[PDB]
Amino acid sequence: YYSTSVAKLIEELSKLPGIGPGTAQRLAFFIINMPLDEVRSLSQAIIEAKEKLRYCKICFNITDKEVCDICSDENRDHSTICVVSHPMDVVAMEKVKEYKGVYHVLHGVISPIEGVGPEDIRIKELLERVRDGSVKEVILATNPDIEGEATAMYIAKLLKPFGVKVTRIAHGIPVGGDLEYTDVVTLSKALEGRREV
Amino acid sequence: YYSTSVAKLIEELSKLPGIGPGTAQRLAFFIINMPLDEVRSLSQAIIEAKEKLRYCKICFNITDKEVCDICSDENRDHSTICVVSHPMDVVAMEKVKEYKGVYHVLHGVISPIEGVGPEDIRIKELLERVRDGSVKEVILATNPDIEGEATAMYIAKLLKPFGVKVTRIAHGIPVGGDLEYTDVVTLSKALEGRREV
Ligand SMILES: [Zn+2]
Ligand SMILES: [Zn+2]
Repeated sequence: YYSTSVAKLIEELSKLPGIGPGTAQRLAFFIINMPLDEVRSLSQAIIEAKEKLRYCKICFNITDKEVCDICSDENRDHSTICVVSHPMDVVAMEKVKEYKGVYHVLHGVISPIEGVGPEDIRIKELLERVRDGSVKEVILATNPDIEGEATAMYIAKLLKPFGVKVTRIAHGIPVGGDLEYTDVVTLSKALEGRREV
Repeated sequence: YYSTSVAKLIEELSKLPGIGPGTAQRLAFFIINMPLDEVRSLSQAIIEAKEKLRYCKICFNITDKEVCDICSDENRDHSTICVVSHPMDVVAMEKVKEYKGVYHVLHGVISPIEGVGPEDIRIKELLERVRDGSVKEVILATNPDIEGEATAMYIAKLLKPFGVKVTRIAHGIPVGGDLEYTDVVTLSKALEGRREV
């Protein structure tokens, strides 16, 4: 079949997302052909990322320290909080280079097979950050999904009673998109949200 | 090479957009194999569409009559005009099923190799429709292009001095899009345009 070990690697690698049995092989071999120092590194890396991983006690983003890097920054507005459902969403948001607020990851909002060793949702703490802080606005940056919606709504409900300006990220036509082509839904929301001048 | 006629058809067909030399052949043969009545139809069709074509004297959309079907409808708000740069944009807009205004195609806004037998731009008439009508709003439904912009702007300028509410179609994240994935620009506009609650 396959050298019992090489067999093994293929299995591990295949368990990965988007990594199919074919591309699995190609990689097993590259790896195996790689230089033992290079190989070690790929290996330390994979394991140390798992144990070291931790979740900011302030915003619940992924990070390696007790409190995340954004949070403990100082050069950033801790009075605008950008709400988000999944930690990658921050890395998306964060390549914007023109946002200066902090964030809040609601976790178990996306709870597919969640609670993986104890992954639970964080709405309560979002409130207490607002209920007990001095927050100006709360930007909901969640999916135009029918799932991204209803979060945006719900949460706008829990926050409305406070003094905060709750706002949602804009839905419509992507920069460099063509309405000639766009989805009707899309372009249908694109209508609903037309803004003066 | 190719039966001189079959040769010919391939040439004509290839002149078409997105129709490449290979797919050209496949079609030539299907066609040629098609039933002479079916073939005639494809043929009448192609030519009659060209001559019959005409441009609504009211909104400058493509149509076969002297004035377009929307325009002469009655069941539609002729006081909301949806501005657009290219007649397909209307067919996009029009599958929305929740717009009840009329439109205006600015033509030579998209003037690539325009003036094809006399295709010229229609901004002036957009004004006179407003300057001499009773129009409530003017929805600019143009591309998040850097080209779609500047139209939206310019035209909002020409109309501002009137009483009209000028509004632009919304830019951001497509319905069923994922900001985890979206373009930075996109998602960067998606920020700029955040709307309360
Ligand atoms: Zn943090
Ligand atoms: Zn018309």
